[PDB]
Amino acid sequence: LKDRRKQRGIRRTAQTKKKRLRELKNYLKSIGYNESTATFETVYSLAHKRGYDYADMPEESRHRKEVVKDVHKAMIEGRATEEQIKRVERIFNKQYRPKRFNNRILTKCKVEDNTPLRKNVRDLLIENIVRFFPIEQSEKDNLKDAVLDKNRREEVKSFFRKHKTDEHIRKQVYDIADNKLSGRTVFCKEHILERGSALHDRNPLSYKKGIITRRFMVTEIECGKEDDVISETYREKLKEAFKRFDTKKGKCLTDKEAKEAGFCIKKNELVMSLKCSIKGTGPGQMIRINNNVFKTNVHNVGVDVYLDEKGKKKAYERKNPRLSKHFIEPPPQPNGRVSFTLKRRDMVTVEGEDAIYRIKKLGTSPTIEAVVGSDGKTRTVSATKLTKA
RNA sequence: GACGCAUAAAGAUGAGACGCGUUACAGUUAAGGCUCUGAAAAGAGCCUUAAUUGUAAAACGCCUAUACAGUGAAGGGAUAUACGCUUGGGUUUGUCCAGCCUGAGCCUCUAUGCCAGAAAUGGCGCCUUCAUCGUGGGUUAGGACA
DNA sequence: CGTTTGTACTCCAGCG
DNA sequence: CTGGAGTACAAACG
DNA sequence: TCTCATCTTTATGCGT
Repeated sequence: LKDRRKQRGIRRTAQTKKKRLRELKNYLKSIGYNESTATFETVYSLAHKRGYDYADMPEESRHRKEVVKDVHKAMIEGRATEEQIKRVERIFNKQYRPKRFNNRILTKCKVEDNTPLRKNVRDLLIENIVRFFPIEQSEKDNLKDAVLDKNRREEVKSFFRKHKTDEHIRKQVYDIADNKLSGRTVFCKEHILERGSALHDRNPLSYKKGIITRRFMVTEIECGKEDDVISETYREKLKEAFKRFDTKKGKCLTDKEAKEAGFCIKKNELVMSLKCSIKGTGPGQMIRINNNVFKTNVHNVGVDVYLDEKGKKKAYERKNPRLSKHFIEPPPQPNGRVSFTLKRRDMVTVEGEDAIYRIKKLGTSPTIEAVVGSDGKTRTVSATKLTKA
């Protein structure tokens, strides 16, 4: 669930960024900085990289103080007033989704009929310790009051030197009194002492004039796969770079090897990225959502076998209903009427054979395994010759 | 031994951000190629590759306008609010979940931030209503039986 | 003899 | 890892 | 990468 959490975080971060840009745009247009002005362009471009602020910046990505200093420069040269600068800076520092962590995960008492955080019941946790000391109850209460009061620590040290308590007990007392007690207690206050689901791939591909391609950095192009590089000059340069540093097969050059091979360096000090042809894909796996073209591995949901007016079987792949509007290529246009439908992992048999197979990968001629007696080998049979068991 | 407490390490789950990468469109720069013009140097157009700048997209969908957000005013602010309790709802489907979001009523449990102040306290964040201005918001890349 | 299914083989997938 | 993709060669239906 | 919160398991003590 870690990767789904990361995708969810990327999605929500982008949504928050759309929220921040809209509010800034509305406010700047409300002042008089319409989108043609230089102040709108500068302040709006700075909002795409508003910086971090989780750590403090020393005295006089980027930190948010650097970004806000640039925003201050942009608005002062744009003749803005201090209230408008303050409101724009308020938009830069605004929190759009509420960060809620104080009371989220709750623990229930183990007794047969919510438990507090440990940091809120330090008195009870100290009372759990000092209740077993041999001294009287008035001294127990005085010790409990002295431990929790941060000024009376010397009295506690005097008590422990007097009564010769164990070092681990003194340790426990000071960690209950002082430390940041993360978590909740086992008991309440009355009882302390008593495969996959992704429709498409994450990186969009470029699909122009029938050619599927994408950009990869020079340090991401494996040695045996150099021929996918579209640029002739950089393909031969990368071939000579692989020949120079004795990369046999598999993984690529490192950062230092790529820089020493003479490749250009980008402004963020990464290596240049090359346009490469994408293998292992086809035009039938291409979907377009907004501007982006993606590969989908869930493009087929089943196989439909049709009987025409001549009584002859023909197989057509049933495409995914969730993606049918987004396929670039036209859908199947079957003649006649449907006879039967073959889903993935259905058990089938082959015309003229007695063995029982099951569909591993599907299509017009789906790929079938033997259920019993398969050595891991498979074979493809036309779906017109199959029938469901 | 069991249980509780404290410490430490590792892992998991949820939340919120900062960046890199990818893609689409537009601009700029460099290198190369093709074509036209010219007495020639070279001028111009198109294409490719790389770098660079800006803007936009990153589930499909479903639900929500009886919603969501901004601004201003007024009132409340521990005798309070909700991340809590009780009971519903959206995602949600063929059925059931998780996770997240959320309505109404409520304060038994749980939680309650930032700043100035030794402190009482105050001011913001927060809650409600009204006015005004807009069109926005939640959840979806995870499971189980079908 | 000319299409048309059918093996053999190789390649594909976001991350600090 | 699944659930495909393309390509080369080939053996089989019409 | 960073921040915030909780949970589980494994030790090592202490207490009943």
